Amino acid sequence: IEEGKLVIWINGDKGYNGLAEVGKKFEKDTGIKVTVEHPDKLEEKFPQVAATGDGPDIIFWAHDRFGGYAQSGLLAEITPAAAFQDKLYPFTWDAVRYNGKLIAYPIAVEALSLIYNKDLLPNPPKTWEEIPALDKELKAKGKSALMFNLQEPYFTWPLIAADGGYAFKYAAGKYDIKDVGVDNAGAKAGLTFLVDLIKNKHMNADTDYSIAEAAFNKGETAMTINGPWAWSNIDTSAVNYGVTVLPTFKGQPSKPFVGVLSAGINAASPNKELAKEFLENYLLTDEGLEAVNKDKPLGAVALKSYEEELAKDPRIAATMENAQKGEIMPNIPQMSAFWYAVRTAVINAASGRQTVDAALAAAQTNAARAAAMSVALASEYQLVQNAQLPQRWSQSARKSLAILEATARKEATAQMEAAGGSFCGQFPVDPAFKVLSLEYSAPNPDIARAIRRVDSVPNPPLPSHVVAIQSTAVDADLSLAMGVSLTPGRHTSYLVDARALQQSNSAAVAARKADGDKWGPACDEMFRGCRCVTGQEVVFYTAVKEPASLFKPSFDGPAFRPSWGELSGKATGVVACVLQVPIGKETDIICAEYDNLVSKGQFATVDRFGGDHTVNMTGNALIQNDGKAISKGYAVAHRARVTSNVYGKANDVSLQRLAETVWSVVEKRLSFMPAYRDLVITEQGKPFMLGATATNIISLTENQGVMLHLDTDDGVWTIILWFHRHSGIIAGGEFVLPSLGISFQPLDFTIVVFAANTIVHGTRPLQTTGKIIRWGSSHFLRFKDVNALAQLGAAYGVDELDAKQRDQLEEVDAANSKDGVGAARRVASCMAAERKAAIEAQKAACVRGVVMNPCTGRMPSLLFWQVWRKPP
DNA sequence: CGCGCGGGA
DNA sequence: CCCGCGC
Ligand SMILES: [Fe+2]
Repeated sequence: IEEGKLVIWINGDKGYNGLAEVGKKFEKDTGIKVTVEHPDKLEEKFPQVAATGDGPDIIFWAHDRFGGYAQSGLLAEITPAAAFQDKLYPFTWDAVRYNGKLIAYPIAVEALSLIYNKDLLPNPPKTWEEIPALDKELKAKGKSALMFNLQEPYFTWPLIAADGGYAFKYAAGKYDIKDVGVDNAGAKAGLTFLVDLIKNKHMNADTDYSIAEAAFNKGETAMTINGPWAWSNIDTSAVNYGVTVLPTFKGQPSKPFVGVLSAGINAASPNKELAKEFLENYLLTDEGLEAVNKDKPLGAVALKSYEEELAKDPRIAATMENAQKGEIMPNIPQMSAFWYAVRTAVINAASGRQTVDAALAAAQTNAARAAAMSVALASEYQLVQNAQLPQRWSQSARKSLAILEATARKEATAQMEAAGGSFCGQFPVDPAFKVLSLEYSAPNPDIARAIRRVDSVPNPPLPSHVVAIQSTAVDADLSLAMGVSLTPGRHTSYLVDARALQQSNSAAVAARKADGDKWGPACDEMFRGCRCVTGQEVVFYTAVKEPASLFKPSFDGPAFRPSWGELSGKATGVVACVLQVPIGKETDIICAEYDNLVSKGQFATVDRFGGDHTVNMTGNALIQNDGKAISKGYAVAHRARVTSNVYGKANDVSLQRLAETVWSVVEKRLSFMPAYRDLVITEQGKPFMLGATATNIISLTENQGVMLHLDTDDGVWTIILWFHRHSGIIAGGEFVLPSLGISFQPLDFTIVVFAANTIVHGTRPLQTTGKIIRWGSSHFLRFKDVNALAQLGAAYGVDELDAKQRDQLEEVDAANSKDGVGAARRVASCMAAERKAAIEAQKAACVRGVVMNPCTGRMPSLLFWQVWRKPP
């Protein structure tokens, strides 16, 4: 975020061009440019980007999300003067309070109202109880009294709450998540009246949003229930309509939920006081809200002076009236427990699957249980973020290891002189040069061997934020504290400043976007500054300074005393390691499994990043797109377990060996890897990993470049390997880590292990001469699949998934033989809906395959941070 | 292999 | 919209 500027995020369905005019008027008076953007998935994108000290200066969203944001410290406490607070309705300030602190400015107010057809019904009923009689007369005329969305509890809640239902009890400025108000007498009476309407055929259990909107907008029903977002569509229709206060129930007002569109200030913003004056003196004025409202209407508004103007529209007045009779939507993440439980209960009470009593009793206990587990998971997550490696570090152990490392450096130097140079396999290694292209030979049917540097340039120097560690003492410090044990005397360790690492990450993404999501001239310019480490074994540690960010070390953790004073007040984590695997039995096994899975047709071909490149995938996916998928694997894997006439599990044995052999090679150098696996894979997720690894998906590419990118929904560390087939020369195709300032050509069997959702990376396009093929493959954790599979396991039994898969393949085929392609798709669609409903139930019970950040919905940015402190 | 159909969202 | 699937 740039100081001296203001960037605003607001959803695309709002008047952003009108807001831009307020910023343009702001830029005139003070010289501060205001940029309004409307990113997609704004509710998801803001907590992900704000948690890293980045993102907008101001966020516009429904107030209910902002308590979640405040729990994570993403929002600044706003400080309106008492005079300014008087300009806005009191209840709107209540909607933007967390922990007794104001955390946002209210802007607009929305709630459900009663919408009625003036020709069908000149005087709409003041009470719910009149509606059955009124419906009887309208039925005689070929109409109905009322249709509205019964599928979503947002729409049915006003009736359920009228006589006493509530979500979470509010007291002393806090929501008590132990106190859910779904099971009291008022809620029961509300839901009962609703189902009595259905039972007496006044309403249909099937009516959803689309059916009710189409019915009201065509003149078929006299009333609906909807919010101000629905008025535009009625305004194109022929219906003469009004908007009024919801009916009462037992003489009590219906209590719709109230959503307050609010502007909050990013905690990481350097422009807090500028954002405050823009919001107070420019937006929250009559002129300000007008400019927005003219673009797209705000509805009702929190600013009293402008709301008195808007309320001349009876639809606005009704909106604010129902809002003031309503229930401010609770601003805590545990509302998700509430929504799922009440949605289920209303659907079951309406269909007859449960009585009202049974439906609400289960919703009460299930929402409270789910809300509780949500808290337990959120506190458990802080423990995994702050967890420490088994302690092997000590001053005594540091020194012993330094001496061993120092001995090995002399051995390596001796056999370097004896041999005439440095080699990785048969490839001559010279750090003075950058390997722009290189030759491979294939003398026998084993893997092709890197033999000769062809094109080169002088090797660029390390960027300023990356420094090679010279000291065996420092090397031993980091090796013991970080769980890294590279080839003694034949590796280089680097320290990378965390702040500069983050900036360089941003510069790299900027370049890729400026190039048109491709390796173009901006990416090439970065590449020309990358230092080649081809043939080397290296590890990069990032050092985070103690806040006197992308990375979240716990500076309350145990501290070691570094040999190097410059580590003091810093925490280190492992962001990347490059290994060179000597060819032998393990590379034989790995290469053979890739060949077996290719020959047997077990790779699913897919395209990534649009059409950036082609990737083949295998492993324990769950492609929910495939309606009949109900077990681990791509569709080819599901089929092979049934159609094989030899051994149904053969490919699962092949995949486990493939994952475990790669894992084993890596674990020998990187002892933190099994600790990471043990820390983040749940008991419920373990059966859906490939063997005893943190890998569930394996990719495979063939002579493919990949644009620079961050992965997002993968694990904390990713493994990538390469191996070659046939002879030839490869130009380009480097793996590039531009935020670390390095790149390399893969040789006989190079592996990189790195933090793929945190370190930008990609692969340059290549040109080949001869038959040479460079095979690349990622082993990674794609946590969506393991979560959905862990959820399916809890619903049906882990071992029952193969039987379900078998049956579902069998009856999709039967439909295709009997009634053709269209019937088969109908059966698969029914299977998907059954599957979906099973997954949601288990997801609602907090069944999980991996531990995840509740705020970001992603895995931690790093693990196993070690704090260093050198007191004098 | 291309393009439709599809789920989740 | 997208490191699927099938005619
Ligand atoms: Fe990647």
